[PDB]
Amino acid sequence: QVVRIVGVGRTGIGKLHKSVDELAASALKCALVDANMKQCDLQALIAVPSLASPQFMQAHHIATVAGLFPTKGKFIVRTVDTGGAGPITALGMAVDLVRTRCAETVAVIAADAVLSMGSGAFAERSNASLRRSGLPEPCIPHGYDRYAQWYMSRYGLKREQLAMVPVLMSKMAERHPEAMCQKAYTLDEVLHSRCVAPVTNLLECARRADGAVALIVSGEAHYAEHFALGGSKPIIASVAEASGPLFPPGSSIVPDIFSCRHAARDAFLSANLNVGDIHFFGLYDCFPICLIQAVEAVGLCPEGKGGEFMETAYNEMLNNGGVLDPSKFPINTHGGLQCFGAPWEVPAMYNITEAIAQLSEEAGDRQLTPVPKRALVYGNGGIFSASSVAILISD
Amino acid sequence: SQVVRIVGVGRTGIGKLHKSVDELAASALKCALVDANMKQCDLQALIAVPSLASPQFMQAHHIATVAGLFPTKGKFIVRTVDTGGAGPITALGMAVDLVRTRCAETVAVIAADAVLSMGSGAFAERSNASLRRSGLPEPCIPHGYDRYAQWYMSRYGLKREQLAMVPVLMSKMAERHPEAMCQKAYTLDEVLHSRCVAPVTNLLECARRADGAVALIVSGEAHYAEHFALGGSKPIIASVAEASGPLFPPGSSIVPDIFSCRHAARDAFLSANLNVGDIHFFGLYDCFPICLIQAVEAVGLCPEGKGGEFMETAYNEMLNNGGVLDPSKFPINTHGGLQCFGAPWEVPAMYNITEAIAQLSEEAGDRQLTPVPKRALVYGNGGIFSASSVAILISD
Ligand SMILES: CC(=O)CC(=O)SCCNC(=O)CCNC(=O)[C@H](O)C(C)(C)COP(=O)(O)OP(=O)(O)OC[C@H]1O[C@@H](n2cnc3c(N)ncnc32)[C@H](O)[C@@H]1OP(=O)(O)O
Ligand SMILES: CC(=O)CC(=O)SCCNC(=O)CCNC(=O)[C@H](O)C(C)(C)COP(=O)(O)OP(=O)(O)OC[C@H]1O[C@@H](n2cnc3c(N)ncnc32)[C@H](O)[C@@H]1OP(=O)(O)O
Repeated sequence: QVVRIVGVGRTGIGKLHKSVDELAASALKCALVDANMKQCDLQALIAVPSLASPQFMQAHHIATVAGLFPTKGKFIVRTVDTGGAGPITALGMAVDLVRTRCAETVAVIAADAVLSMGSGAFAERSNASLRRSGLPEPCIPHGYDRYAQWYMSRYGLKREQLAMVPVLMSKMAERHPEAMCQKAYTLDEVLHSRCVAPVTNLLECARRADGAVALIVSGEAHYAEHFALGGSKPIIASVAEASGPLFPPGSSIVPDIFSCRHAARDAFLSANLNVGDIHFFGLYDCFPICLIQAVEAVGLCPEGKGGEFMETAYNEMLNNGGVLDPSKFPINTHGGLQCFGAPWEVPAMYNITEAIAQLSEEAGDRQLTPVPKRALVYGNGGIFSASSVAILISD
Repeated sequence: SQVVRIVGVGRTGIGKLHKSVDELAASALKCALVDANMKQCDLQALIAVPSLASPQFMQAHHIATVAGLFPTKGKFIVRTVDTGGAGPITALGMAVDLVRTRCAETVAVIAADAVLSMGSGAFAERSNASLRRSGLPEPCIPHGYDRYAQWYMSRYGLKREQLAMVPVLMSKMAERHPEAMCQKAYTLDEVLHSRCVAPVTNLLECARRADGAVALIVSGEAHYAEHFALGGSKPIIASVAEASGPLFPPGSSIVPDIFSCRHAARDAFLSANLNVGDIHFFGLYDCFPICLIQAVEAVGLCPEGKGGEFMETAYNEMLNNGGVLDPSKFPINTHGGLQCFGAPWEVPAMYNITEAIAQLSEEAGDRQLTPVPKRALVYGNGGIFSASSVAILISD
């Protein structure tokens, strides 16, 4: 059965001074208007946890405070935690609910407020997320830093190639007014920015933000009959997942730890497509090593060569009068976690929303020509611990 | 499309174990693998539920990492799901889905907690914080269920003593299970005389805090037969269904459509192509008496609003049978349930499953139903009637 994303809604991004409940409720209202639906048309809701306001049975808490109950007929609610892979994991769960006929329509919601919560509270709760890892604080950046160092030793990845990631992302961010990064970085600025971990500087770190996104998923026929273009409500062609350890081993690490390749392969197989058929990529980029690993995993370049992929794109940007042409780097045209923003487990949602914009020819000055017919989105959780990949097609 | 079975069960003891949640989870999983005649490397997925005693970001991943499941040779899918006490059965349905879509041929489902060892102060704090914005007085969860019980008394004429009969019946079952935390059956007077917790809920009517963990291994029948290989000891998961309701009750009393167990039960029966008369064992979530009263109505063991009378007739028959509760006349929670077996937060719907397996395989001992049940229904509930999960297990 053909399943589509039929509604998208979201809040702004940044320091919003709103509760997580308020942000979630706003995003969902927006998504329902976008889908030409009302609350009573929803048959399920899936959410992911919040760091700023952790709640027991988060999805149920959101649904209750947002006034979805009482309901006429069946309503299935669930919370899932696969870290930043969560929004795409949930998307796959939504497809499953529709295909098994447990729910004809499904809301998927992610919301957080990790900028408004304050630096002290964020540091405490984000570091506590990695107890027993043995990682120095801040733990998540140090975890990714250890994998980056392994890459440099194993594959010859260069320090400057890591720093090129936020440069490229910032060039994309410039063409998105909502992106938190306003002015593109130079390579020198990134390398001169405050050190956070041995090979990770401040400008290479995911940008704390508040924000929420809601998606509505429905069977194609069901939607056509009741609620009444292809690219603006894309088909979810496939979703696949894979996993790895929550944190790295004390002693350096093996290639089979990385799970994105497995997820990507299975998503391509399920969709009956190859990398050459995909013309937009929304790839999780919490740190440069994540994006470098991602481009390899999805088949944009050979294993161990992701750093060189960045350098060629950087060099071409420099030779093109400092302009990063989207057609030569069809990745994260919104700016990613680096430069658009990162509300904890939310931002894989922005890969989906940017893919939809590209597919529907509504991406503006970021728009790819010709219009992409197919897109791939990738969510990552933990420290390369969860991989979720989906392929979206217009028709 | 494809037949999926529970091929391995493992669990720890129950009570005050003074072990970490990680340690309990790892032990349960090792036990389940031995029970399935499998090794770690034969697992292709792991689903877990959160712990109150040791909350962890990406709980399932944390457990899998500390337990040494990585590095792995092939694909391995890990996820944590939260539907409260409905979680173990929710996860069971997700495991079936992973097998049928061919994402994973084998799936471990794990629940672990240590809410007795964590201490009363910490438990009260974290359990009450679980219901922020509810407006419920402390302890919040008991008061939430208490409000629904009071509504039942006003709406359907449920009597106070009929609530108190639930733990009496459960304690009679618990007596015949050596692992159950309750070892001496209660009298009705003892329950009614016990310390008040909420307006119509006393201490002996409350879910019994405990530590414990359970692990299940789920696999396609053919896959399992080829590589690792009775029907009742490794039962078919015939169907799983879910439904939901608000996390906490409205300020002003409440409507019948709030309750979701009936919907979940109906859909599970439809998926399995069975009726209530085909089921001869019921493992029904019973965190408080009102939960069990609602459950027996929802699954079709008695009419709506009459669950209290169902308890009273069983109680009266027990009294007229020399104080002996005959399992064949009350084929429900033969282990003692959350009331009298024990309740490690989101774990105890696992014990409905393990008791169903024991009954189906004729390994339930002095609790054993005769004739041997061929089919069982298990029910998990989360929040305050907020999540319903129902599964039907059959031997063949
Ligand atoms: C969840 C999953 O499963 C997977 C994942 O997403 S992994 C990624 C999760 N997210 C993170 O790890 C967050 C990374 N960031 C951090 O840990 C911290 O922000 C940090 C260690 C980098 C800095 O912490 P800090 O010392 O408290 O500085 P912080 O208060 O954050 O920011 C200070 C300033 O730098 C700026 N800044 C911070 N990060 C920036 C970035 N990436 N780019 C540009 N500017 C930045 C801010 O604008 C801020 O300005 P003001 O002082 O004027 O407000
Ligand atoms: C999570 C979901 O999604 C759905 C659900 O499961 S909802 C149910 C979740 N679980 C609960 O709500 C737990 C219910 N229990 C409680 O809230 C509390 O234990 C309580 C309010 C009943 C009592 O708290 P308290 O005043 O601190 O007493 P507590 O420390 O628990 O124990 C009191 C004593 O009586 C005994 N006792 C406690 N509960 C008992 C019970 N249900 N039956 C028999 N004996 C009990 C204990 O052995 C203890 O003995 P000592 O103090 O002499 O060692």
